[PDB]
Amino acid sequence: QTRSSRMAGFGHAVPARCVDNAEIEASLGLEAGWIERRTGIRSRYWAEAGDTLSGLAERAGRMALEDAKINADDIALTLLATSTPDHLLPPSAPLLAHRLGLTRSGAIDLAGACSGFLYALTLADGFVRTYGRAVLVVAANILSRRINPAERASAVLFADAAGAVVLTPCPEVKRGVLSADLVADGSGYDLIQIAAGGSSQPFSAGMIAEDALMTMRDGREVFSRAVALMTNTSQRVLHEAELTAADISRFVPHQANARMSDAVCGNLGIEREKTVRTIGSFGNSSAATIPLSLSITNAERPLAGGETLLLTAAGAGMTGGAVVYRV
Amino acid sequence: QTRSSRMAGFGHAVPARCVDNAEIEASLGLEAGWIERRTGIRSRYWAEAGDTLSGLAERAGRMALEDAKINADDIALTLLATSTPDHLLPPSAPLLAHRLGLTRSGAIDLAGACSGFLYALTLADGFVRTYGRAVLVVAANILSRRINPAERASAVLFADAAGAVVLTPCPEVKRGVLSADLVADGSGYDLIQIAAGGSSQPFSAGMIAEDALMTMRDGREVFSRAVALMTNTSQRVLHEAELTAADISRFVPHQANARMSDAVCGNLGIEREKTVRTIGSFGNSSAATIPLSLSITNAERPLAGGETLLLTAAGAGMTGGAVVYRV
Ligand SMILES: CC(C)(COP(=O)(O)OP(=O)(O)OC[C@H]1O[C@@H](n2cnc3c(N)ncnc32)[C@H](O)[C@@H]1OP(=O)(O)O)[C@@H](O)C(=O)NCCC(=O)NCCS
Ligand SMILES: CC(C)(COP(=O)(O)OP(=O)(O)OC[C@H]1O[C@@H](n2cnc3c(N)ncnc32)[C@H](O)[C@@H]1OP(=O)(O)O)[C@@H](O)C(=O)NCCC(=O)NCCS
Repeated sequence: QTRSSRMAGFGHAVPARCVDNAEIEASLGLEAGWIERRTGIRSRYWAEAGDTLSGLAERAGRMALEDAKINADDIALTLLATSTPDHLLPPSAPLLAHRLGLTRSGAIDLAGACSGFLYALTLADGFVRTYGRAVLVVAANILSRRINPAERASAVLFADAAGAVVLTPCPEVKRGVLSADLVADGSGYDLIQIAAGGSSQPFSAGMIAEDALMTMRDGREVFSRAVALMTNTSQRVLHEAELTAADISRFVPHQANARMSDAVCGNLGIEREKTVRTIGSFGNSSAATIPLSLSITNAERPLAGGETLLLTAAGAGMTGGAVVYRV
Repeated sequence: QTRSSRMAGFGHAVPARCVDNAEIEASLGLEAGWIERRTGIRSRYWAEAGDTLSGLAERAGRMALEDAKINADDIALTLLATSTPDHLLPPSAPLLAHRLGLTRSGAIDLAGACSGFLYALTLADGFVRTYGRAVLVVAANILSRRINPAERASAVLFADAAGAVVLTPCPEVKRGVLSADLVADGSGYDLIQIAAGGSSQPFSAGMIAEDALMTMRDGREVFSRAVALMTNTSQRVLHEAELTAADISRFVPHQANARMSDAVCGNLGIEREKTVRTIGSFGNSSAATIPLSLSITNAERPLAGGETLLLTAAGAGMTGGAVVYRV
């Protein structure tokens, strides 16, 4: 009797430190307006001393739970898509569920850079539909602690945020997730990478500091690959839902880079004016950007029944995905 | 038309270094037979220098694909449950799918300690039944590079392995995953932990080497909490599937500790003779244990149609789960 899922509540959260382009442009010896011109970012939020991923996730999640007016017993599963868990062990999701008082909820972390939220959304939808119970989906990242301040290509982009969606079970068809496409291309695995800390190079006393920090080895190759993945996944979820770009009420791409957002919009023939854009104030927080944008646009104009959303993302891996969701 | 998933193929792999109890006992200044008395482990496999998580996972994955006689184009999604990815970024799953030639497969890492494979299995079953496409589920860990060699409670248990299962879409009902129950208990989050490395304490020059390695802070408390979670999840999936333990053909618990496996069997009324037990040769490899045991038990005696499998695990988090699968 459950045939679909709906986004019943939305939330998002950022740390308090607001970091303008001008502060970063000073550190990197760049003139004024350099960052905004090349990325569309004007400011971003960065975590401060102590700030935890789970505490950030918790605030977005609590906001989404309260928005859904759902009792906390109703959450059967908590999916936390993150690249930056509190600890390498255990995963952060069980602590997130505990801090939200979700006493009947399972919990697991998903590592998909971003593409993590779209993967988590798709699998959560399949859970909601298979078991007929609600799932909380949170995406959150503290990328600021992974930024190599000397690497301009990354230092000007990445930001910290959390977004959350509550998925509840629905009895009716031809709504909810109409189509979904999840791709991966490991030929680009080394383009966005942290050298040290996995099992391939465990962290050791006296290792090179920067080996713990993100690097983007070829910013232009990544741009081209990411645009192709978001374009191609979007085109085929549209084809599978039997829609065109003209039927999408709101386009919510991963907020990698405004120039990249524009490129995808062009490739798909989607007006700039239908595209949710939050990178300007929140930067690129990887898997958090799409649920943060959904929280933002829903606050600005509540999502109305019959609206169709197109969500797409691409990330390190490489990974990519798209989802057509109908309110 | 798809109404269930079937485990169409199995695989497992381990590294080449065999570590007898005697070598670790000497290390810890322990009398002979100490480890086997208390854990039932006789030996375990550890990684050698240059071995990689993704390479280990690939060997298990390929054995599972070949056992399934499945064309690589059919794999639409690769789920890698690991705590020990090659790199902190990107996830290891896209590389694994790339090295296995799965050119149509998405890919994402799940981090669930363990419980990771049972979460992976549950969500993949939802994917299979929702989209009608095959999924490769791998669980793999190289815990040895995270072992604190001085900590007796963890150094004698943990091991390296990979296990893999090909889930294919099946038209018929009343088989496959009959019930699943996924739980989390974050009040025990600190019991099994790595201090440094996540976003809470990022890795730094000059930091205490110890902080990069696992610690189990209260083994007795872990033992009780994990036994309870495996017992309680197992009872409720049996109740949901309207089966008794006597209907279960093979019981396949997470291989944490033979004494813990004995305690769960004892609570549930399950014969030692029905329990798959691989911990004696393969140790505790977290999420890899259950699919490794499934591949072992299937090699010894092919899973026959009609057989009913009870799977259960608990882990750091706390996390836990149970699955009833009918062949
Ligand atoms: C566009 C992108 C490169 C972002 O980085 P960026 O803001 O452009 O930063 P860059 O320094 O690389 O931009 C190019 C700049 O370097 C300069 N530059 C680089 N190589 C140069 C060269 N060989 N000669 C001259 N100038 C060069 C460019 O000309 C330009 O600076 P300048 O005009 O002042 O000389 C892109 O990779 C991106 O946005 N990726 C998204 C991050 C991510 O992973 N998101 C997840 C989804 S993809
Ligand atoms: C059983 C468990 C405690 C670890 O295994 P273990 O080898 O039995 O751990 P211990 O070393 O504490 O066993 C008792 C021993 O510790 C010794 N010990 C520990 N602290 C001691 C102390 N303060 N004083 C005296 N002895 C002490 C006991 O005397 C006994 O040692 P001895 O027989 O040589 O004298 C348990 O935590 C476990 O196995 N957990 C599973 C691992 C896991 O996380 N699996 C994933 C699913 S949970």
